[PDB]
Amino acid sequence: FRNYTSGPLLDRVFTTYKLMHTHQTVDFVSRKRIQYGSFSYKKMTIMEAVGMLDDLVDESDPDVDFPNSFHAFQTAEGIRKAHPDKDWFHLVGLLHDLGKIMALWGEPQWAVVGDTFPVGCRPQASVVFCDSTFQDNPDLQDPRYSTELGMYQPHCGLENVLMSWGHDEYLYQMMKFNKFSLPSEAFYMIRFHSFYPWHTGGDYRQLCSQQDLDMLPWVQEFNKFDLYTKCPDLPDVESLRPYYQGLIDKYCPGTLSW
Ligand SMILES: O[C@H]1[C@H](O)[C@@H](O)[C@H](O)[C@@H](O)[C@H]1O
Ligand SMILES: [Fe+3]
Ligand SMILES: [Fe+3]
Ligand SMILES: [O-]
Repeated sequence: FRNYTSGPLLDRVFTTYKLMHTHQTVDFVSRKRIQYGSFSYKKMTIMEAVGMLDDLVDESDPDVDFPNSFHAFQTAEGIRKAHPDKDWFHLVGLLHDLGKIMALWGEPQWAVVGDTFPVGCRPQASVVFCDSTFQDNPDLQDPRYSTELGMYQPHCGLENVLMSWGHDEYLYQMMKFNKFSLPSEAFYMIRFHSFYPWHTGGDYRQLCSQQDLDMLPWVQEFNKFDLYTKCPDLPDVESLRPYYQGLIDKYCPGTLSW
């Protein structure tokens, strides 16, 4: 499945989980939201950004030791074959992990990729490596953040929660700034696709609004393709490019701000 008890990749993902749960604090996320929130680093098309990820392997992913750009196409393809009628959703597959361009810009990987969690409240039991990787996090020594709800009001809504910083929130905010013309569902899925304690573990319902609950099956449906299309046998990217460019032209055309 996705194996955190066995695997030939488990040490590197154990390091990045340990480093991520150590340094992802309320302060850190507040800093990074500003650092990236103006989308002033680069100008690029989707396929340019996709190609940039020809240069990136994920250290938090125990299912995968090849360029992450191949996984973009694999996820897109899996979705396209299961949901022929929803082209916007094919594209969400191609797009979802494009926020990882941040690791090519010198961000450490624990600050880019990986299962997300809410920062500013106590980590819940389904956070990977929760029992063993949070003891050097300064926020857990802070009474403002060490309780179940921490800085949050019950059922505030995930859109009102400060998530540990990485690819999902970067891309969510990117797509708003660039005004992608995808459905609300698309933005939501990308923004919370890493939030495994929530969509897979049964955790963080204290923070959920009814709207979040309603979105859960969409993110669970996205997640099964994100996860299970991961395979060493790679797509014919050159073959597929025209199809995806056609969707890019419809939903998020031209040079974009990153
Ligand atoms: O190792 C994976 C990879 O980093 C994904 O892009 C991320 O969304 C997943 O949550 C993580 O588990
Ligand atoms: Fe991801
Ligand atoms: Fe992914
Ligand atoms: O992902």
